[PDB]
Amino acid sequence: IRMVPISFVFNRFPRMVRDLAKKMNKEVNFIMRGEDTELDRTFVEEIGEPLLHLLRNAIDHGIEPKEERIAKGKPPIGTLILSARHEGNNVVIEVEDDGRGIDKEKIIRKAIEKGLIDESKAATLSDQEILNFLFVPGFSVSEVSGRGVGMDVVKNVVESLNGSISIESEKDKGTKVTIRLPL
Ligand SMILES: CC1(C)C=C(CSSP(=O)(O)OP(=O)(O)OC[C@H]2O[C@@H](n3cnc4c(N)ncnc43)[C@H](O)[C@@H]2O)C(C)(C)N1O
Repeated sequence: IRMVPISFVFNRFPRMVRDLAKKMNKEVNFIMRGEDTELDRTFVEEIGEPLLHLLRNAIDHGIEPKEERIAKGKPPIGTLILSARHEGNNVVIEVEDDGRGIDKEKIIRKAIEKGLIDESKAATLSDQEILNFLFVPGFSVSEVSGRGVGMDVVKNVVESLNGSISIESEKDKGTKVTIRLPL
């Protein structure tokens, strides 16, 4: 069991982010931090596709268009950060964007409609719990893209390796997703 820098995976994404950024007419700023931290050849190879998902949404859905984005006083060029820091005995990766932000009450209104939870205990769940509703399958008939990137696939890889994904978000201030990994 042999460890190689997290550079191996991270370095692939910039080309993609640029690619994906250009498809939806959005200019983005991509920052990668902590490339030197190291994980086992296994742990690195798995997370790429999971990480790739989290990046895409930020460009795709996280970062606003210039005209609407320029209005709020935030700089016109959105910023996307992928970082890995070696803290303690756990390896944590984070992806953050200065984006629209996930509207937490939209997730709460979806859990009630679909019966995941009833409304009167909505007060029970914590903000941290609300976004976990992004992890139920099919939270997202006539038409079906035979090809589908789901959020859970990520939750799984993380859960696969004894690891915990998390989502923190603040409407119109941005969202950040975090992946803690052991050893
Ligand atoms: C109606 C909608 C959106 C659904 C589609 C199919 S949906 S399949 P999908 O894989 O896209 O669904 P996701 O499992 O990706 O969840 C995406 C859900 O989470 C939140 N969200 C996740 N990351 C976020 C981020 N960085 N910034 C802000 N919001 C984020 C989003 O507001 C969204 O509501 C298509 C593309 C046709 N379409 O126009």
